[PDB]
Amino acid sequence: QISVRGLAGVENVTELKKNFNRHLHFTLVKDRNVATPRDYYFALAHTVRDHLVGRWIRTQQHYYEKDPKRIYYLSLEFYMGRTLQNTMVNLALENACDEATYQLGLDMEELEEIEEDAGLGNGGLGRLAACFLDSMATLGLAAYGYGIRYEFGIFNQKICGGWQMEEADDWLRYGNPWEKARPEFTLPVHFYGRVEHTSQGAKWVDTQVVLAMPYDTPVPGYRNNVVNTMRLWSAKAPNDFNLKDFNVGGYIQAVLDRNLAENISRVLYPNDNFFEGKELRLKQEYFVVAATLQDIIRRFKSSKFGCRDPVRTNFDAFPDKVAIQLNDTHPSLAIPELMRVLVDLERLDWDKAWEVTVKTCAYTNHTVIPEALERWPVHLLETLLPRHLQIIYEINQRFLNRVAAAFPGDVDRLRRMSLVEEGAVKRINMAHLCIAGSHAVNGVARIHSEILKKTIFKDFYELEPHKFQNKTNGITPRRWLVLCNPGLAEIIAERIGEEYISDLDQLRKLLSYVDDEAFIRDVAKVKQENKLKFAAYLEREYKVHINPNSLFDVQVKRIHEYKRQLLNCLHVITLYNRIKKEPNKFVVPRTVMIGGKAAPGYHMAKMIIKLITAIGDVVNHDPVVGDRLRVIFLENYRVSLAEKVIPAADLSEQISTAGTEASGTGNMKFMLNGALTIGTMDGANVEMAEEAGEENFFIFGMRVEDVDRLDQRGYNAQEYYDRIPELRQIIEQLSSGFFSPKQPDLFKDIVNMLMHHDRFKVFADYEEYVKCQERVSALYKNPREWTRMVIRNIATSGKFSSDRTIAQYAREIWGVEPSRQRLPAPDEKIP
Amino acid sequence: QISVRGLAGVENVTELKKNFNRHLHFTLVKDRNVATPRDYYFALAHTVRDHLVGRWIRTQQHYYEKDPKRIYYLSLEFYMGRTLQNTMVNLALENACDEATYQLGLDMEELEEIEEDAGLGNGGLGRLAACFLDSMATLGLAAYGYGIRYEFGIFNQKICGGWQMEEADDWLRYGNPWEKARPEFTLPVHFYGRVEHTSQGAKWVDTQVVLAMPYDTPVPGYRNNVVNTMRLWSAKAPNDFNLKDFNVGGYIQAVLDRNLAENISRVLYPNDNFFEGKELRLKQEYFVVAATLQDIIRRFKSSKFGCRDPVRTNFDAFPDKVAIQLNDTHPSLAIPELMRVLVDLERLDWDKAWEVTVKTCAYTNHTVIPEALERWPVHLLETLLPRHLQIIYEINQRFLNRVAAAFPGDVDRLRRMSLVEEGAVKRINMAHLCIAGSHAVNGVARIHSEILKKTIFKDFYELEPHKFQNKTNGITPRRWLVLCNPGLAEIIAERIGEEYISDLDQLRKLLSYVDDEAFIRDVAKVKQENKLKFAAYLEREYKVHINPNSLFDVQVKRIHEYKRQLLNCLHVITLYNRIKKEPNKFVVPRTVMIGGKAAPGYHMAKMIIKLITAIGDVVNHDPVVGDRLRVIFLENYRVSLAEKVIPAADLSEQISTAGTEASGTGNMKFMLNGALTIGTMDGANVEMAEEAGEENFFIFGMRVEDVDRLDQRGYNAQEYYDRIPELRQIIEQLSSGFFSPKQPDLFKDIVNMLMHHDRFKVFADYEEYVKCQERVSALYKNPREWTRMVIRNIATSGKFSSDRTIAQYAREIWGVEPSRQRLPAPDEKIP
Ligand SMILES: *Cc1c(COP(=O)(O)O)cnc(C)c1O
Ligand SMILES: *Cc1c(COP(=O)(O)O)cnc(C)c1O
Ligand SMILES: OC[C@H]1O[C@H](O)[C@H](O)[C@@H](O)[C@@H]1O
Ligand SMILES: OC[C@H]1O[C@H](O)[C@H](O)[C@@H](O)[C@@H]1O
Repeated sequence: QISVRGLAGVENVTELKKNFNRHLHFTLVKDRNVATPRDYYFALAHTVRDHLVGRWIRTQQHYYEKDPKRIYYLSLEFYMGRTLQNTMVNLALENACDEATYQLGLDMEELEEIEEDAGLGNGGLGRLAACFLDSMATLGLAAYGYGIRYEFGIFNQKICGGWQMEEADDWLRYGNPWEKARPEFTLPVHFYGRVEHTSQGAKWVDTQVVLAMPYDTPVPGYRNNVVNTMRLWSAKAPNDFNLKDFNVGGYIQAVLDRNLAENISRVLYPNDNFFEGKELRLKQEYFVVAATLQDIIRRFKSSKFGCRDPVRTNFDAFPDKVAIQLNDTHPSLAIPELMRVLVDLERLDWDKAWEVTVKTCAYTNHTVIPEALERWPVHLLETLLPRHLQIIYEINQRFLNRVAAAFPGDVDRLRRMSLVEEGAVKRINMAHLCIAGSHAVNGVARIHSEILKKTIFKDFYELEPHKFQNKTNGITPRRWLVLCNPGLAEIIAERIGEEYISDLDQLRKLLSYVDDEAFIRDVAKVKQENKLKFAAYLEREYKVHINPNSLFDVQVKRIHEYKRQLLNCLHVITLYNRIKKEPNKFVVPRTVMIGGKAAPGYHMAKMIIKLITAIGDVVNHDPVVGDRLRVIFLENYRVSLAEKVIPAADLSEQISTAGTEASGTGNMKFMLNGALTIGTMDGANVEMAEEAGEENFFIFGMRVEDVDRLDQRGYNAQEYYDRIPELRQIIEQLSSGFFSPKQPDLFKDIVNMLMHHDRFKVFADYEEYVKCQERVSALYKNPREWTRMVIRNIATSGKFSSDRTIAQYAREIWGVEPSRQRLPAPDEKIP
Repeated sequence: QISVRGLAGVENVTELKKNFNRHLHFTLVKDRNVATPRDYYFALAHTVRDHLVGRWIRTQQHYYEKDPKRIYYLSLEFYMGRTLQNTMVNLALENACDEATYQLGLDMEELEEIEEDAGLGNGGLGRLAACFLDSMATLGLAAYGYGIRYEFGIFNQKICGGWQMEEADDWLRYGNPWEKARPEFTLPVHFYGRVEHTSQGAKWVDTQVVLAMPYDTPVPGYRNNVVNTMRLWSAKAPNDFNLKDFNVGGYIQAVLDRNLAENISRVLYPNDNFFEGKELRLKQEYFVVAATLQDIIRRFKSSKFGCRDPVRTNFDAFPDKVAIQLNDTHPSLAIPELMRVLVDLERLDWDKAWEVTVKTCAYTNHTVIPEALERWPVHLLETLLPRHLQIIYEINQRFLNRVAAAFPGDVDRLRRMSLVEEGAVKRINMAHLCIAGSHAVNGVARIHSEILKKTIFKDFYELEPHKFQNKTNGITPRRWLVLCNPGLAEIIAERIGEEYISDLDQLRKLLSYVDDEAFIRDVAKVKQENKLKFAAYLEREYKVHINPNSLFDVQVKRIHEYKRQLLNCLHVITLYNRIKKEPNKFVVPRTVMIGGKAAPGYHMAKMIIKLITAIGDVVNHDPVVGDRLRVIFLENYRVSLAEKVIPAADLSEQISTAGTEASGTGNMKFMLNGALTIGTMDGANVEMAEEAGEENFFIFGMRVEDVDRLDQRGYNAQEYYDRIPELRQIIEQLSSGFFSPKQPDLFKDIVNMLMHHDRFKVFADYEEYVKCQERVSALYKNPREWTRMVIRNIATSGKFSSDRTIAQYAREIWGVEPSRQRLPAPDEKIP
């Protein structure tokens, strides 16, 4: 018994070894004597991909025969991570491949580490899209992920001298065994041009043509023979005009300029919760909307309609056949674009086309911070997409009339609700477009959904209350438990069975073992084993040593002023300062691991990375501290690293100023993997504590009320500085170079900011946070009672499955029903 | 009996059908109901490539075990054409695949047409390299083709309004089933930088790094189980400095600028026999030399030396293990580069390193016209490659001293021989570098080799006569007979057997059937069948009809003033004019097909294409002419088209001014495919007539003597215009717009040129050429005697095999022996 990673059966280990050898010779064109671990990794990736082309082809032909309502998940990000082990888990192949490669004399685990991550996402939003795709295929939905196939994903972070160095992520350098290019299905996307109003229609004329080429990646559900499709577009120059617009320039130059159109899919924008109004971003945005909508209408034009039905292309049933989800406002151009095709090209009247558009679209909002909001300058939309600016002015014109009629005489409302913002440069507010042209708008945790209805989209909720919904986020139990933490899934599965992997509410049944002494030791034992293995990985891939017997205090997520890595930093310096003061007083030892990426242009986030490494230089070399405290910055945090750190954490840091994190999902990953949370009543932390009970959680701080009371009052940090000696001491340590000796003024920007422009009021939660941290160390010191609380969190985390989330989107926004029904085998077949 | 395209055996047609179906499902991820002809083409290309990975792997391990002298053929061009049928011919797979796909219900021939050509060549030089690679693998040589993997090959030509329109050749748009990327083996190439002279060596410091990534394509020999390798390099940005040279620009821009380094392999230069001194061409040139030489020295450092031998890396045996052939001066930077590594990096003294360099390198010259010669400006070499300019000045310094010592006091010689040319801008003459640093220099036909020794490299021949050699070009009997013309190879094979495919001298034995009446009808019958099939292809892919019963008069090659498409044009207008004069007088009917590509910037060549289409507009629409004369411009001439036209020709036009075409190979292709040649005593036409006897050939014109007598005299075209009424009439037809009605002055440049600056003296051969053409029509009118002459040409064409050429390079330049010895099977094997 290795774990329940499937049967390592006799006819099938022999099958896998035969095919491994076919692909090393025939695919890789290598022989055993010059094959490296990477060639071995590829022979395995190809052998495993062979088991899902069967199911893929019959899942796709199936939706064609039966023709269900189809769900299009449009996102500019998909943060997939590595795909070999996930595919093995979902096909029940993991133990047979483990035995087979072991027989070939190889370590599967060594080979798995060779796979480069698909890092086509920034953080939270992109990873929600990967967890969503997994759950839509597990629930049997005829669902399609649609996005851009970026050839450079999020940069790989290097720390040089304590500073982040960004370098290009050439994830495709060696190939991608999982995608299937589909150049047969390329589609044109148009840019610039102008509009001729001619007799029976506006026409978009004189456009530049970029071609969008598909690449399909299979999305397997968990053990049900459904393999859905993630289609990702590549930009390609036409070979005509990008060459045959003639009369001198140069032939070589005309060919070399082809990579002007192909730059559109070259690199992801590295910004998490921050809007950059660059023209290339808008081009990326129109490009995935333009091409996706052609693929969508094509499938509807076949359906059972391009056969018969009423016979007239009656777009009336388009909403009963199509649901498109907008993942944030990044694909909001899908609303004027679907209006353009229907009015200009299919020739429907405005009001029929508008009824159809709003009934098929729906919008997920992901943040309330204002700098994250997309507000595109009109002179940009004007130049680039002139017909869509006209459709946005007419949507706007008609929406505000509906507002006028309902709130008569309320003239500030009208200017407030406008999709057009006057000012310095006029802008189009993409979030207002999405509520006007969607039938459902949702937030991503119950508090955030309430804050949208009460603050940011209040006027919109008073006008159309029925659109506003909530759908709390989730995580997939398959990568985020079964795959990163097989030890924990075994000891759970020993007691309650394996049906919980697709029914996570069943973890409630673990609550009757909260006093079972074998289970308490087992739960404690795997956390000890994970702590040992990450501690080893650390000296392997990156180190100068840690202590597995300390509390592993970890905060890993994007670096942001609202997620508050500086509040954690202030806490760490307190601990150091107190044991410099009382050296021979025992304290619970901690390894505090802080990791994440800062966007290239966010100078404060880049300075926060420099402060964490500077605290670590001092703390990790004090001889009086010894092993009692280490501070480690976790380099190049990404999906595959999160699969390693989150099993080995004891304490989860979820420290954002109440009202700023819309949900968070890092927090959920840590709850089913046996970590306890210290956190504010923010995002989904509220529903997590409500699920485990506030006594099984360490909440501190200001709630949203208190944040607004303080803002009515006026936040003044000098008051905190004046009343708290310990906090006072830290700041003057920063301000004199204790932490930056050669360069004493280095941290003047963090100090100036914290003292004078702290938007997320870090000092207001400092006392309650160090006092809360005093209570978790007290519980760590009582192992039996830490593990019984941990068992309260694991057992109560199944609400937070993305299968719960997807079944509610499916039921209350998409109008389709989940099915955990196994599709009729893979079995062979050629027709 | 289909033809002798191999056995369509029982266990093997079932084998091929099984594998076709495996790849359509598993590789293509398609099912029979949505698979197009292209998906079918790919299932076949993958099934056939599976039969040569076995042989490839054992051919490569073999040279490793036995370790022979290895031949590196360095060329900036490889004009490969399509590779499926060729591979099928060489593996004896053609009939089994024909039966197998027929059983699957498909037409192999329809699928073969779907393959896009690998057009990584311009014409003559690049196609010689593809014919050379075929013959080196058929003769069992441990040989490597080395070049640039261009992603845009030679442009696809469109005629719009009679004008050439150039468009990009995206030959990889759909994939290439034949290459195998080898990113594991990438190598750095350095650019710009500077030289520090430091204590014990010059060092090239501060360089930009481009990475060269290999892609290997298999080269199968004819039926012998040898599969050699064509390695082709791709340019790739490093992800460090092309990003981590820091302090503002932009992160997105730094990633988008990666395609500055990757532009180096983006597009072939479309110039045939013309030098453009562009910096990107030099970068292309240093890049294939830099990376190839690293791969070469690596293999020598293992050999049996990196095991033992004397034990010291004694580069003395480097010439006994390495031979590199330079295909024209385009890889001449291989001589200062191999000196740089040996002196600077391996630290040999100058004179030992120079002895080794000259003993391993050899240079093929391909043309005597001066504008084709590479003469790179010193300020270019200075900037880009500063260490190599220093090595070229020291090679030069020492070479001219050897010249001084041998020709004492001859000071004009010294300036004449110099690798450095003073003048307006100093330049480095790349051809003089190649003779100074090569042990053999050869030309490509016996006259051209003599003209090199007598005119262009006379000083160099007086100094070192032993270097100058001749190696007349050849064509491969496999694509150029067995593959384009299976009908002709069958009727030959019926009489004399199949050993001639690798022993083409055996075609002499056909001479005893010159009076066999069955053979005369058969030879005539396949030419009739080919004429019928190209005439059909014409209305299929491109037309408004031709007559298969006319003489197919075809001139297909690059458009150039020296290859003289205008002399053919003058001839065509004469024929038209004479039958406008005597309408009811019978003449032998002709379809004259002129095709080829003009380089983008060669305005006269582009105007010659416009004149041929304008003659065709008039001639093809005269009702008095009827079918007696049609003029057709053959669009987008390339390798796969040449495989179609050359079997269907009756008359081969090889009309270049004596002394300008160094060899020609189009002429050889036409001699083994049953076409008669009208031609001047130029290039290899001389050795062809000498092989078939001048009575079996239609030679006309000025010989080289006469060209030089006329140049001593002074060529004056007005004299020709004054004495020949028929030629006079044509010119004034051009000069008044008979051929360009709306735009009468359109052809003033061709007339002005012909009259005043004709470098290739088109009018001097006009009388003798129309008079020679009068005699071929007279023989066409006597079918039995045309076919008996045709049989004199086929039977005597085996000198012109590239296997004869390669066995003489091999013996008299490379020092290795051919072997037609079948390598021990494909048979399976895993070690
Ligand atoms: C889940 C995940 C995130 C989201 O974490 P939060 O705490 O919600 O900000 C970001 N990055 C990675 C690699 C993740 O796996
Ligand atoms: C062989 C070949 C050439 C060379 O023809 P020449 O008559 O020697 O100039 C050029 N183009 C193609 C496509 C060829 O096959
Ligand atoms: O919705 C997925 C994630 O999107 C964004 O990253 C939000 O900041 C985060 O709170 C949320 O959980
Ligand atoms: O050597 C191959 C060919 O190279 C060049 O194209 C020459 O012009 C031609 O005469 C020769 O046959």
